[PDB]
Formats: sequence, C-alpha cells, structure tokens
Amino acid sequence: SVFSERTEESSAVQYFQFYGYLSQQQNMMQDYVRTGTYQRAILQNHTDFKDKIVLDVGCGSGILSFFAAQAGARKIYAVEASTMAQHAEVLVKSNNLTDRIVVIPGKVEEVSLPEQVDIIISEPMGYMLFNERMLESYLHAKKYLKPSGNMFPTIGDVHLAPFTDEQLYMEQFTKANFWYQPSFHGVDLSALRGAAVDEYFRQPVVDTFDIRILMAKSVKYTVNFLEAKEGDLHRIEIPFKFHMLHSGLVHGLAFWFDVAFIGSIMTVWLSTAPTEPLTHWYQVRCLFQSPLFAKAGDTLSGTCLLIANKRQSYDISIVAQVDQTGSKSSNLLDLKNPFFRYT
Amino acid sequence: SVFSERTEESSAVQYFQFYGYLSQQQNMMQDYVRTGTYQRAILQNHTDFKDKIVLDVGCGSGILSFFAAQAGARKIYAVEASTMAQHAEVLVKSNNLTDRIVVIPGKVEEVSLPEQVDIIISEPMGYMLFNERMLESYLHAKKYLKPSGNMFPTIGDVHLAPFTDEQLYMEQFTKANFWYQPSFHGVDLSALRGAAVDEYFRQPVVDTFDIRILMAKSVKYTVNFLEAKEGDLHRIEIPFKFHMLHSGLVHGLAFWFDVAFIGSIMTVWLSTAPTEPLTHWYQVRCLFQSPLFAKAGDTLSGTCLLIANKRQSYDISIVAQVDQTGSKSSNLLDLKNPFFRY
Amino acid sequence: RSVFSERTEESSAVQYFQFYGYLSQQQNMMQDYVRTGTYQRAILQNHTDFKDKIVLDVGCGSGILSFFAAQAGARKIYAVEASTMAQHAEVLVKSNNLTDRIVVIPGKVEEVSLPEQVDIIISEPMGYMLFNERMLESYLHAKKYLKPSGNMFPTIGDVHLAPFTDEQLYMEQFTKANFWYQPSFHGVDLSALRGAAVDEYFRQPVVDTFDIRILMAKSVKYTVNFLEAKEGDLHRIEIPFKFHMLHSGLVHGLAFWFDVAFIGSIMTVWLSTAPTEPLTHWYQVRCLFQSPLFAKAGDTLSGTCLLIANKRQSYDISIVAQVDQTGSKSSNLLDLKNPFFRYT
Amino acid sequence: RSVFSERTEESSAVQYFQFYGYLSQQQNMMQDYVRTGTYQRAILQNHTDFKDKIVLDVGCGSGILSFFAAQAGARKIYAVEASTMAQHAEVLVKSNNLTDRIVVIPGKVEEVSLPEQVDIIISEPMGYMLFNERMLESYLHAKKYLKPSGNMFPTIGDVHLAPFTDEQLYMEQFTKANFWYQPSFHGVDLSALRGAAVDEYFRQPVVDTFDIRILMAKSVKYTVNFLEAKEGDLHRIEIPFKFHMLHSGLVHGLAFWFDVAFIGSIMTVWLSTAPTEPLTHWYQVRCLFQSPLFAKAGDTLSGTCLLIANKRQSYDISIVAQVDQTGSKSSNLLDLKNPFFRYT
Ligand SMILES: NC(=[NH2+])NCCC[C@H]1O[C@@H](n2cnc3c(N)ncnc32)[C@H](O)[C@@H]1O
Ligand SMILES: NC(=[NH2+])NCCC[C@H]1O[C@@H](n2cnc3c(N)ncnc32)[C@H](O)[C@@H]1O
Ligand SMILES: NC(=[NH2+])NCCC[C@H]1O[C@@H](n2cnc3c(N)ncnc32)[C@H](O)[C@@H]1O
Ligand SMILES: NC(=[NH2+])NCCC[C@H]1O[C@@H](n2cnc3c(N)ncnc32)[C@H](O)[C@@H]1O
Repeated sequence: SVFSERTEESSAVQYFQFYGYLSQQQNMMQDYVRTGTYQRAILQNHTDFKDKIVLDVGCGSGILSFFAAQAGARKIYAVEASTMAQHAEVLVKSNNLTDRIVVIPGKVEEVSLPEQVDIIISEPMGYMLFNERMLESYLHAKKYLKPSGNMFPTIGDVHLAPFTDEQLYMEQFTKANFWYQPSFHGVDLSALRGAAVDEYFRQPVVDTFDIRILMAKSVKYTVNFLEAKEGDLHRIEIPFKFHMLHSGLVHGLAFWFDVAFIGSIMTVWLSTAPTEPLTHWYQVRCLFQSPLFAKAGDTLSGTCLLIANKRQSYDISIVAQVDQTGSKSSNLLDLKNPFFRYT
Repeated sequence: SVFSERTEESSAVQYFQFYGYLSQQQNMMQDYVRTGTYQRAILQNHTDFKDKIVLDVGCGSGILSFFAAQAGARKIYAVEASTMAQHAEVLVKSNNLTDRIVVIPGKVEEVSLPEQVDIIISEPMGYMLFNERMLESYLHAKKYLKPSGNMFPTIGDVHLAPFTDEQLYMEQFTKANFWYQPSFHGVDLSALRGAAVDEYFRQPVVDTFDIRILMAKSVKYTVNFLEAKEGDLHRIEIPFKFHMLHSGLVHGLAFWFDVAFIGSIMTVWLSTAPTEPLTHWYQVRCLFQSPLFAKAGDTLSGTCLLIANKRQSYDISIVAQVDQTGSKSSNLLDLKNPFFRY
Repeated sequence: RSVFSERTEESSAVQYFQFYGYLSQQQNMMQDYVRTGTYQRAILQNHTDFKDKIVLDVGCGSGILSFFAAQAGARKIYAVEASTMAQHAEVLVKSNNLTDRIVVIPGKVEEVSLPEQVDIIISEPMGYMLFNERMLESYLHAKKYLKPSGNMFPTIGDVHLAPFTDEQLYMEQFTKANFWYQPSFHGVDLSALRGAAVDEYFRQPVVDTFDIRILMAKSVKYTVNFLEAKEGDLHRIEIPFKFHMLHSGLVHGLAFWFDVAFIGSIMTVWLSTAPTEPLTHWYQVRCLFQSPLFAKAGDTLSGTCLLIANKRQSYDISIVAQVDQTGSKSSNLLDLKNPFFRYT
Repeated sequence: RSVFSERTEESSAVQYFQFYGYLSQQQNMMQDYVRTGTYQRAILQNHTDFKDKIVLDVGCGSGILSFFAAQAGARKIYAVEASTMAQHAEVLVKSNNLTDRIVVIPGKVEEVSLPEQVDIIISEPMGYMLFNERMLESYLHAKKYLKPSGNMFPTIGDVHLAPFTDEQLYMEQFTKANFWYQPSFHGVDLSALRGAAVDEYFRQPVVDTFDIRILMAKSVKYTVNFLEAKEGDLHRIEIPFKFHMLHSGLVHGLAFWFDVAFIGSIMTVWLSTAPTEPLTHWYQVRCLFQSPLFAKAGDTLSGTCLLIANKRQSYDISIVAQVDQTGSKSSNLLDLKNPFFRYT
C-alpha cells in the first residue's frame, strides 16, 4: 500500500504501539487548546456537519467523531490503525451512538469505505506540523471526499523565525566537552569530542521560549489541505527572507505552526505560536552550526528543505546567509530523534 | 542466531539505535558509582587480568576494556553490536592500545573469536536487573570461556520487599481516573476506566525512595553467572514469604539488585539498594491495583514470575496474599515501558 | 390533620424534638455569640417595633429571644415550643420575674391555640443551608396569627451559592468510598458495591468553613421574603444559576451560605454566615460533584439547584451543572438531612 | 404482632434500621480489625463446626460473617438482615459466586421464616456495654431455628464492672453545667437551670477509653450463656457487686467493658474490649456517681447495677453503691440510649 511503500516496517510497528496506549490518547485529549478548539470549530460550524457524511482519519479514542455527532452528523466513519480502535468502539457503544459512528480498524490507505463523504476531520499535526507524516494520510483520504467537500483543518501554516539564544548554543559544547579530557578514569576520550558535537547539533530542540529571543517577523509556508496532494509533502522547500528587527547573533531557526478550520459559518484558528498558551506540540528550534551576526534592517535569506524519509519523519536541511555581509551557515538535522529540553 | 530467534526485529532496531548515541554512553559513564565500582573491581583484582585473554560483551565505547588493559590484560576482545563499535575503535587508536584491545563488531551470539578467553567482563544489568535480556547474551558468551574461567560480575542478587506509599498510589490512581469522566466535553469515557487502570498499573515505577516505606526485610533471589544457562532466564520464578514488621497498607513490591565481582584478591560489590548511594538504575516498584492490609507479625506470601518476551524485556506477574486473612492481590506488569518518576 | 404531622414522618419528629430537649444543645446555640448577639442587637435597636406590642416567638427553646423582646418592652410574648425544653423556659420566666409578660405555650405552632393576634413574629428558623429542618414552614405557618400591619424577625433570607475548587476535600470523600473497591477484603470481593458507596458518600453535604480563595466565581443569590412567602413555596425550591468563571481549574462542587435581615422600623440588621464573615455554628455547606467539571476563566457554568422537601424534615437536593463552552455536564443528588460534619 | 415489634417503639426501629442501611456504618464495623479478624479466626480455626453445616447469620449486614462461614466450608448459610443493607449483601453473594451456598433473607429474625433448622448460629450483636441495641435478644430468639446439638458463635458473653477514680472526668460535668450559673447572660439569669443541666450530663454514660491505672478494684463479672439464656432473661439484668478496694481514693463511678468467647470443637477464641486490650469501636463505658465515695484500700464497695430494658432498644441503668465500712452511699440513673462520646 501507499503507507507501507513509504514507511519502514520497524518504524510503523513502534509508531502504532505508541498510539495504542490510553495514556498517549489522554496526553492529546487533555490539551485544552487542541481539544477545545476542535470542538469549538465543529460546533460553531454546525451547518457543515448537520445530516452529513463525515470521515475521521486516525480517530484514536474517537473524541473528534463524538464532536461531529454533537453537530448533527448523519453518519461518521472513524478509521484507526492502532489497537485503540477497540477502545473507540467501546466508547461508541457506551455513548449509544452505534447507529451514527462506525469504527473501522485499519490504515486509511488500506481500508475500504463504502461511500463518499461530505467532510474529513482529523488531527494529524506533529512537531513543526509535518513530523510523523500523517498529513499525507489526511490528504490521501480525499479519494473518499466529494468534489464539493471540505477539510477540517482546511489549511496549515508552518512559521519560521530566527532566534538568538547564547545559552542554548553554548549548551551543546558544554555537554560535548565531557569527552574533552585526557584521563577519564585513565582513558583519553578527546578523540570523540567532534563526533559528540555533531551528534547534538543534528537534534532539533523541543521546548518553549520567551518571544524576546525572536529577531524577525516569522516567514510562513502554507499548505491548503483542500488543494494539496500528498506528494507535495515528500519534499517541502521553504524559502525565507527575514527582515531583521534586532541586531545580534542568530543561532538558528524556531518553528511553530497554525491550522485553520474554514467553515461555512466562521473560521477558527488553532495556534502553537510562542505568543500563545503552551500546547503539547511546544515549539522546535534548529541551530545553525555557527551563529551569524545580523544588524536590524539586514536581510537573512536562505532555504529550509524538508525531505521526507521512511522513518515517518523528515531530514531538515537549513541554509542561511546575511545578504549584506555574505556570512553563511547551515545545518542538517534529523527530526525523528529530537532532544526534549522542556522542564 | 540465538539473538534473532528471541528478539523481534522491530525491538532490536530501536534497541541498537538507542545505544549508538554518544550521549547515552556519556550518561552511563557519568554514573560514578557504576564506573568507579567497575574500575575498582578490575584493578584491585589485577591478578585475574594480568597477561590474560579477556572478552568484553557489549563494550559500548570500550571503557571496561580499557580497565582490563590497565590491569595488565594481554588481549581483550571487545564485542559490540551497535554502531558505537566504530567509536570504540577510535579510542583504542587514540589511546595507543591497538596491540591489546580488539573491537569485534556484531552480536556476541554471531561473531567469531580466534581463541577462548580466561575471563568475561560486561555490564549487562538493566532496570530490575533483567530488563533488556542482556544477561542471556552474557551467559551465551560462556561458549568462549576456558574451563574454570571467571565472570565479572560473578553473581547477581535480586531483592524484593513490600512497601507503603499512599502518595505514589494515588498519583497513578489519579492518572487513570481521567477515564472516569462521564462528560469529558460531553463524552462519557467511564467505559474505558477499567482498561486505563490496567494500563497505568502495568508500568513499573523507576525512582528512589526512603527506606522507611519498606514494611519487611527483603527476600533475595540469586543468579550465579558461572553456573546459570541462558535458558534459566526465560522463566524466572521468585517465591517470597515476608514477615511484616509494620502494620499498614501494602501498595506493592520494591525491587533492587546487587552484583558481586568475586576475584582472586577481593570481592567487590555493586549495589543499587535504597540504603546505598543512588545509581542510574535507581530502584523499581510494582504497584498493586488495590493495596493489601497487614499487621506486624503477619506473613505476606506469593510468587513473582518473570516471563521473557521477544521485545527484549519481561512480562511480570505478582501474586501475593496475607496468609492470616486470605486477602489476595494479582497484578501484571510490562517491564519494557516503565514510568520514570525521579 | 395538623399541617405539621401531614408533612412529617412520626419517626423523624420524635427524634427531632428529643434532640432539642437537651440543655446541652441550648448551650451550644446560645454560645454562638455572633448569633445571640446579633439577635439581641436586631431586637433592642428596633425597640419601637416591640414596645407595648404583642409578640409570638416560634420555637423559643429555652426562651432567649422572648427575653430579648421583653427587654425591648413587649407587652405580651407568647413563646411556643414543641419539645420538653418548654418546661425549662417556664422555669426561667419565673426565676427572671417575667410571668406577667412571657407566656410559654407548649406544643407545635401548627397545633396550639394563641389567645390573640400578634404584632410581630420572632424566630430562629434557619438550619444548615438555611432550609434544613423545614422550620421556615412553621415560621410562615405562624403568620395566621399576625396582624395585617405585622412584621417578621427575620424579615428576608438570602441563599448564596458559588462554585469552588478543593482537591483535598474531593479526594478525602473519594478515598472513603474506595474501601468498597477492594477485591479481597479478608478474601471477600467488595468491588461490586463501589458505585453505591461513592453515591452514598457524595450524597452528604459537607459542613465546615473554608478560605474564600477556593471560590471560582461570584455567588448567585436566592431570596425568600418571609413577609410574603407562603408555606407551599418551600415544598419545591428551584435555584437556577449562571456563573462567569473568574479562575480556571476543576470545579469540585458548589458552596452554600445564607444571610438574614431584620428589617425593622429603625434599622436593618444583618446576620451572615458567609465565609467572608466571622464563623457561626452554621458554618458553610458544600455539595461535591462525583466528577469535577473543568472550566476556564471566562467560561459560563449554568444549571439548577433544586430542593424537594421530604417528610424527614429536610430536602432532597439535586444539582445539575454544565460548562456551556464544552457541554461538560454534572448531575448530583444529596440528602441534606445527614451531612458530613468535617469541622470536627 | 411480632416479638420485635411488641418490645420496640416504631419510631426507634425506623431510625435504628436507617442507621444500619448506610455502607459507611458497615465500613466502620468491618474496618475494626479486632472485630473482623477475631470473628474470621474463630470461624476458620473451628472449621469442623462449619464444614458442610447449615448456618444462620443473624443481622448479617453486608454479609461478611456469612462469607467467613463459607470460607470454612459451610453447606448452606441463611443470612438474615432487616435493613436495606440486605440488598447490598445479595449483590456481594452474587459477585462472589456464592448464590448456591449463601441465601440472603431480608427481614427481622423474629418475623422471617427459615426453610430448615441449622447447626450453628453466628452473629455480632454486641453493643456498647454489651447490651445496648438489645440485639442479644434477637440472637437468642433465633435459637428457635437451632438444632438440639446446635452451637452459638459467640457462645458466651461476660460484662465486666470495676470502680474507677477520675477527678478530671467528674469535674468536667460541672464546668459544662456551670454555663447556666450566671446571673446576666445577655440580660437573662440562667442560674435556675444549673441543676437540671448537671442532672442531664450525669444521666449519660461516657464512651471513651482510659488508663487502667484509674481502676480501684478487680472487676466483677456477669455472664450470659447464649446456649442457655432466654430472651426474657435480658429484660431485667441485676448485677450485684462487692468490690475489695485495692487503692484508697474517691470512687467517681463504674467502668464497663465486655468479652465474648467462641467455644468451638477445636478451640475457644476470645474477643475482648477490656482497657488492657487494643482499642475497638466499642471503646469502654463509664457511668458516674453524682456524688463520689471515699474508700480506703481494703474497704468494700457493695451495691447493685440494675439494667431495665426499654422500648427504645436500650436500657435504663440504675447504680447504687455504698462503702460498707462507713455507710456513705451514692447512686445514679443513666440512659444508655444517649451516651456521651468523649473519645478524641
Ligand atoms: N497529531 C499527531 N501527531 N498524531 C495523530 C495520531 C492520531 C491517530 O491517528 C492514527 N493513525 C496514524 N496514521 C494512520 C493511518 N495511516 N491510518 C489510520 N490511522 C492512522 C494513530 O494510530 C493515532 O491513533
Ligand atoms: N547496562 C545495560 N543496560 N545494558 C548493557 C548492554 C548494552 C550494551 O551492549 C550492547 N549489546 C546488547 N546486546 C548485545 C549483543 N547481543 N551483542 C553485542 N552487543 C550487545 C549494546 O549495543 C550496548 O552497547
Ligand atoms: N435554629 C434551628 N437550627 N432550628 C430551628 C429552631 C429549633 C427550635 O424550634 C423548635 N420547633 C421546631 N419545630 C417546631 C414547631 N413546629 N413548633 C414549635 N416548636 C418547634 C424546636 O423544638 C427547637 O427548640
Ligand atoms: N453489633 C451491633 N452493635 N449491632 C448489630 C447490628 C448488625 C446488623 O443486625 C441487623 N439487625 C438488628 N436487629 C435485627 C433483627 N431483629 N433482625 C434482623 N436483622 C437485625 C442490623 O440492621 C445490622 O445491619
């Protein structure tokens, strides 16, 4: 299938074991920003659900399907590939909705749905939006969508901004300098210091931060889920040109995302920006290998190229340069193995 | 091979990729109790290494092989299945020990060695001793051991004792009662409340605690690595009979372990007991879904049964009863995925 | 055929009036100096409402209120009491040389026969949460003896309710019920009754005080005008509410207190049991939800508190609360007759 | 119409069985480890008295004693319970897969009908001072279903009486009553009720525990053999005493506790509430003399404790004692139904 062709088996096994846990479903469900905003977007756009056919992609415990039912949906198809499908079907029974919600265990790329739907709902966003590559399953599901159908979320925006954080940059070398000693219990470890440095810099840093470290208005890359094909997410080239608002050393790029539910009554926004209350997505920061000095008014231009891999994640190639000086830096990171720094 | 037969490929991929990271090596090495104790065991028993042939199973970055070299070993075969083996070779060259330390990439169950060895060294202990099933690889390597060869460590003791800790119990209880809500955003979740309790209490709790929470002296279960066969670790039955020293609620069993290096000069112990300085092993507690009440003088009887699984871990079954009252508790735990609370 | 006996089970009335026959209970009430001092102040500072007047004292007990009315110059005070405390009242009236002014009349106010209509009724009819003991209905029944120009002391009653957060109290009651969760109590599986245990424990309103910082929104107020209300009004009391949440957190239930006003000709005197006021023997009352409701600052928590009077001289309380933004709903039933006294 | 109804006022019975309809009261009794542990040990360690036998459990409550009988291998257990707790007991019989061996029979043991005679009766009927609640009479009444060989668990009951000295406890009665001895409480002279307040406090048996060093003489014992006694024997209980004073001092009253023995074929097991044993939910009971009695070590304190059963499921207590060497005499009349719980 499409899913298996693009996914290494070992990665998929571990992936669906993770989401088979009720504690991980709970982790997502008790994030009020995530769960409250979905519910508010569905109910406030009730005319998009009333007496409609709905598809829920990766329903998990089924919480989003229940919101669709609260909005008057005629029939809801909830697809779930992990063993959580058993629990979702339990809740469908206990909430007396067996005539409205039909749980379908299996992968949305492999299961067989009977009819076309009026709207697809799903919560597939991961770290910097694209991690886990579930947006491709979300877009793949549009084979079941009527031509005049809708998508919730309708659009996703990933935001990129430069940041200064001397502490974070220096932290990488303080850790790596563990290896820079000539007699650790009699052993000279210093030959691995370089490898240890490179290891740390390949890890995106997941945590939050104060917005005062941002040095320029963010640049935005939009994916319209109603127009996009899943092939558009195999290679995502995000050019950026930052108009520096502050002078200082730029240590890397910070990432966050927004999604929007463009309904017939209104549009509702779910944001994970650092100017908003913290969510379980946090934010993501990728360091440059060497910082770049930029004056307020200078332009920092470059590209962020996200290349999908068979581990359900991305390799992140960043290239940046200060146009007015030519000073240039770069980095190559592995989003599948981030460093969780939040405390 | 023996390894692949007992290991799901998905688990082994994740396992050896975890141990390919230099940051994890730094973490183990910075456990000063662990590193310092291993060095002392080896150097103070230098006669067991002087001009000997050594095998280091799962050498990682190679630190134990360097200790063997410092103690006078003639040749050290350092086996390592992860990509950390290439980093081990770098250090061997940078420390000018190419004539004494020979890294052998691959699994100890698959590689070939040119000769038998006088002593096997390794650090195979996971959480609760048995996690990761590395002890089976350690014992498997005895096929390379000369008759009357030595093992470092030589024996391992598992200790288990009943504990009381209302705070910990209610902490896990609270996490599961999320699925008790009859109107989470209008949705009745209460039908999954049983499943959630089961899931949350299958997690062993990895952290330290004060010794005063323990309600009886520990029971010891000993594995003699010189005699044990790897088959002995597929199903481990630990009977226990505790004589309660205090009255109160028993919220479960606490686990720790000691290993001894029984060398020709002196015996050196590495302990993870709560009476001893903290290590990266901490201690492990398996909670009961419902505690048992006991009084001082009562006997708490039962069995702890560890069934090894193909995910390089163990399924744990604990059955316990207060003999005087017939109050029984039966619990199942998945050691693979513990809850780190420290 | 008496109004009282028609709404009261015999077994409840017997225990009720035996309880109030004890002098130790009278001492406890009298030693609430907020209560006793505020009553005296409301009467004496409005002495013109009593001077040369005819007074009816409903449920006089040992008779303290009738003595306050005599100090304010009442011409005649009929002191009605249905317990055996009426005999101790008589002793005090003689020993205080007031036999010419205070006439004890033993019996239920719904069953006795007063010699004449009165200018003012005084009573202390407030129980826990105001309504417990259904004494307000005897107080209002007594208006059949009140002149058209007559007054009532107290004149009005305000019930206040507000949502609160108190994880320790919730877990305290939750733990008690968890005993019936044991699958092997001396080898016996009790878990099948765990549901019934939780229902029983959370049926108990909690009587004690608390810090005002646990309250999550401004109180809603329900007012009873004793001068205008009729007995039948108190059979079914419906209190809708809509709270604008001022803090975020888990709503564990609703807290209740009450105020009464003595609206006299000279001044209005208030007796309050609010948690912002000095503590009285009424304390405050909290009704716990079996499952707390999560709310955000700015959300609305709406619903109904409904009190259905029962024949055990108390009320069946049903509370339905709902977070409007999320539709998270909580329904609860409580038995006000048998609260949990948590203050000790 | 029934033995129970002819000796119990309806109002008292209504309140009595409502009390035992609460799971919290069952929990309180079940969590007394001395009570529950000792019954289980007495039943299991005499398993031959139960193995494949027919058993009657009088007032089973939640049914715990019946489950212990089943653990001991009983063939058939009839568990009789008059309160609504009988519905909960049935739930537990089902959930524990014992419906084939335990039959819950809702009703009063004096009014139900059993299908057959039984080999042994089990029950926990002891109240405060052993006799409070008068359920020993229901226990004895049940012997109409017992076989000639049948046994009783408990088999015998001993109530113990001993004189004590406790200045603090005695004085405390006047400290509390002297609230009324003031001439102007908010203008009112309360002093005329001080004597009535004193009398009220002394009528209450004091329920709490104490140091054994307050006892002034070895206890006297009154025994009820449950295999032999009849209901009527407990309507008037006369306990003579002649204490030989071990210490000199003022005797302020009599302390009461009790023991019971399960006399089985294998062994006898004792359940004791004596002040020398671990504390139980029965505590101990002390009845004051309204005037203490001075006695020297070696003197004799002689008198009688008369317990007269009443229709409120309790006893009126009449104690009279005198020091034979001096003639100084004292007495008291106490109401066992309304004890004063002093324990903290
Ligand atoms: N926002 C995220 N970071 N992750 C959203 C995961 C939500 C649910 O989608 C399920 N899921 C993921 N991929 C698929 C798929 N191809 N088909 C069906 N269910 C899936 C997964 O098992 C989980 O229960
Ligand atoms: N103290 C522990 N918690 N675990 C000790 C074993 C872990 C180390 O041994 C390596 N290792 C694990 N299994 C094997 C094996 N079968 N063969 C070779 N190396 C192995 C693994 O890659 C890592 O370097
Ligand atoms: N403040 C309270 N917490 N409860 C209300 C006052 C209680 C007093 O009124 C008496 N009382 C209660 N009901 C009645 C009645 N129907 N008629 C006369 N006295 C009564 C009762 O005997 C006691 O002396
Ligand atoms: N140890 C005590 N201090 N009291 C014993 C009461 C135990 C149980 O006996 C029940 N019970 C009491 N009297 C009776 C009776 N006549 N018939 C049946 N059950 C009864 C009562 O409802 C309660 O559940």
